[PDB]
Amino acid sequence: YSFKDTSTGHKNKEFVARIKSKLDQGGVIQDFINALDQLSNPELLFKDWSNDVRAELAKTPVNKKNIEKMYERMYAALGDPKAPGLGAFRRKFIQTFGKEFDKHFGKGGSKLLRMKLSDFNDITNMLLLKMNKDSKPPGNLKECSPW
Repeated sequence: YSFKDTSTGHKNKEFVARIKSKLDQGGVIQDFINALDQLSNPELLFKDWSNDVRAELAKTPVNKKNIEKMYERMYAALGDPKAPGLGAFRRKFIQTFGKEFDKHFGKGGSKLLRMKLSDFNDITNMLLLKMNKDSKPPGNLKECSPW
């Protein structure tokens, strides 16, 4: 939702606030929505937000807000220590993309500056290849998916 502080936006967002309070007692349906989000998306997760970033990078540098909103996806997915879901191959991928991410793609998060040129598809491709090869199917006995 994206509507303003108007006399209707006030009462409508107040109605949203009361229904939002009415449901998921203890945040357990949100725990399912999270657990199956964060685990279940294979290596191919990278390919998706990467070409989304590719499309969004053709925009003017004022798109830095959307750039950050796209970085935070993968960040909450991978970079955050003890990330929600605690995936098995998720752990493997974040372990394989720690300092490697810091070197190239995020600079600790400070890559947000360089939105002028869109060549980064090269880094995307070189990552995506080597993760496609020697990739692992999610473990046939699912016990490596703790939630």
